[PDB]
Amino acid sequence: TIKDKVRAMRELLLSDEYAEQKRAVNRFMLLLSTLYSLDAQAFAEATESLHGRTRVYFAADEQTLLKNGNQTKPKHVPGTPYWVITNTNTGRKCSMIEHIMQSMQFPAELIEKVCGTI
DNA sequence: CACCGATCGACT
DNA sequence: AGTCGATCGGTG
Repeated sequence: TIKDKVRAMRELLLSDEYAEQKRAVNRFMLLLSTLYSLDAQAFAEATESLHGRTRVYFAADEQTLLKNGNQTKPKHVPGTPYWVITNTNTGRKCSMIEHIMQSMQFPAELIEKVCGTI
């Protein structure tokens, strides 16, 4: 099932829906949603350790996010009990995906390929 | 210094 | 109007 999680992400990068995403934030959201469905638990853990200095990065409610940082442009993550801040440059959306994908035990080359498409 | 925040400009 | 997200000022 790690071989399967890898296959899935690889398929996603090839999928039409992924291609359909117009901007980085759009790909970012679809990356998160896909990651979850693969392993809700691991995504839960990987997420606890993911936060900023003064901003929470992930929470189960728009409220918590809007409450710790100034403007974070929170956005619910489709098919998920989570919310994530969106007011971040591309390099930081990559850091986030990297953190999460390392925690979920994905190979490095895949992570590198994923981030390169954000 | 390397990392983070969030303003405010670019593009629609 | 609204969204995105690079740039640059903060900070530890």
